Parts: sequence; C-alpha cells; structure tokens
Amino acid sequence: MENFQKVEKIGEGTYGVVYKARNKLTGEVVALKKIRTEGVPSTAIREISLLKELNHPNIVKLLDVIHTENKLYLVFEFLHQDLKKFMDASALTGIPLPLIKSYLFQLLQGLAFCHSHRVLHRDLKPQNLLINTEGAIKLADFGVVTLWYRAPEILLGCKYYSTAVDIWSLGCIFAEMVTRRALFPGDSEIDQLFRIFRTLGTPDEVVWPGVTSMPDYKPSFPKWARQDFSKVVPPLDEDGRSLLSQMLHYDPNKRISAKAALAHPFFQDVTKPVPHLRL
Ligand SMILES: CCN(CC)C(=O)c1ccc(Nc2nc(OCC3CCCCC3)c3[nH]cnc3n2)cc1
Repeated sequence: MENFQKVEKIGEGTYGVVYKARNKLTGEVVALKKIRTEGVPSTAIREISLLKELNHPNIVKLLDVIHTENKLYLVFEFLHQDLKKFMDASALTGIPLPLIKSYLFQLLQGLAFCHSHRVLHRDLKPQNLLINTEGAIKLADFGVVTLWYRAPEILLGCKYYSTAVDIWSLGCIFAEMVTRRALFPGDSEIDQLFRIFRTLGTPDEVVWPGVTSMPDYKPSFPKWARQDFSKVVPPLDEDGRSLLSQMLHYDPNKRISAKAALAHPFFQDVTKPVPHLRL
C-alpha cells in the first residue's frame, strides 16, 4: 500500500486480486498479488517461500514475498498479455500452428521442471498462461471459478492429485488453441464431467482401472461411447492428435508425462516464432 503505486487492476484469481504496480523506489513494474481470513497461517508463508527458489524461464518469476501486518502480498514479474486475450485477438485466423507448437513445447518444459521438484499447478487455464513480445510463454501461480480444464480424477473426488492433472489441463488448452472453441465448457461439476464423457466415452474398469470405486463415481452414469478423435480436433495433424490423446487418457498413470511429451514426434520440427501482439 506504501511501496507500490497501483497502476491498474488486471483481475482476480482464485486466491486474490492482481494489480499491475510500479515499485516506488526501484521503478520496476511488477504484478502485485494481494492475498485475502484468520491472520495468515504459519504453513502458507513456508510453502510460499519454497516457490521463491522454483525458478525457470517458463515460470513467471516470483520476485518478492511480503508478509506485512496481518497481510500477504506476492510480487511477480509482469508479462504483457495472457493467452485468453491473445486467442480472442486471434479468433478470425487462429494462432499459426508453428506458434501453437512452440507454446506447447515451452509449457511442457515449465511443467517438466516443476514436476521434477514435485510441485503442481492444479489450476492451469488460459488466464494463467502469460506471453511476451519475444515469443515466450510462462506459467503463472503455484499456490465463478472455471472447470473447463479440470481433470476427471479431480471431478470424481480423488484427494491425492498427481502431476497428471496439469498434463490434462494442458491437453485441453492445446485443443482450444487448435480449434478456437473450448474443449469442455462445463458450467457445473456434473456438466463438466458429462461433457468429458460425451467426447471420450464413459470410462470403465477396462480403460481406467479403479475408476468405479472413486468417491463420486456413480454406477448410474450414462454410458456414452468414445467419439472419433479426428472429429474432436480438426485440423490437427496425426502427430498432434496422437500427442493430444496421450495427454487426455482417463487413467492418470497412463497419461503421458511432461518429460515424455517433450520427446514426442510432434515436436521434431519445433521452432520459436514471434507473434504479433497489440498491447
Ligand atoms: C484482456 C486484458 N488483460 C487483463 C485480463 C490482459 O490481457 C492481461 C492480463 C495479464 C497480464 N499480465 C499479468 N497478469 C498476471 O495475472 C493475471 C491473473 C492470473 C490469475 C487469474 C486472473 C488473472 C500476472 N501474474 C504475474 N504476472 C502477471 N502478469 C497482462 C495483460
């Protein structure tokens, strides 16, 4: 409130409001996240302080953690646009495929890094994915909410998330970049789940061992069949469709890791193009 000249609200995330701000001494422009409650517990400050060492060029740098008074502010490197806006700005033509590829490759590297340190994101979405004028894309935030990108194990009530929930969300985002429609626009938990079911078929014990004994699994679920995958993401080529489907496996254990996804044939001719951004 003292050290930081608020320039503008850029929105609210799940655990607080985010401002573009200017550091009053250093002149640095930064993303200021105010966190909002019973005094700011011991646990959270420690966990958050771990994230100051989670540094990768595809992860939005956490610059500073300020616990002052009762209050907690997170200070981040500011990026100029999010992918949501950039997709809206690209609706008429679609993001060029080489750019889509580059972005996916980069995010998978950010995930591979975070995952090898046992940190998950758990709410990856187009509003969380941040781009600059140099052709880079970064993951933001590791601590009405949208369900479009929730993994089916989360919706089916598994308490113990794995790295595979991020692979799932990334898969949904990939598809969305490619088709310019959201893959699974659920407006509630069951709507989300049944939209997943309609496209990939109701999962069973064959494709997902252990599924029928999950907390919110119901034997009364409608049993839809898998839709053809070339129907789902035209005009994604065969390499991309193949990679997509390994990212969208029901069973989190069969779901491709970030690291293996980086080795997929889809990325053989990957490049880093520079987009046109209107700021
Ligand atoms: C359509 C106009 N907008 C505003 C919607 C933009 O395109 C836009 C958006 C964001 C940035 N920059 C930005 N945003 C963050 O967080 C944003 C929150 C993430 C969690 C969910 C809610 C939003 C950041 N965190 C760390 N560095 C950040 N940099 C620049 C321009």
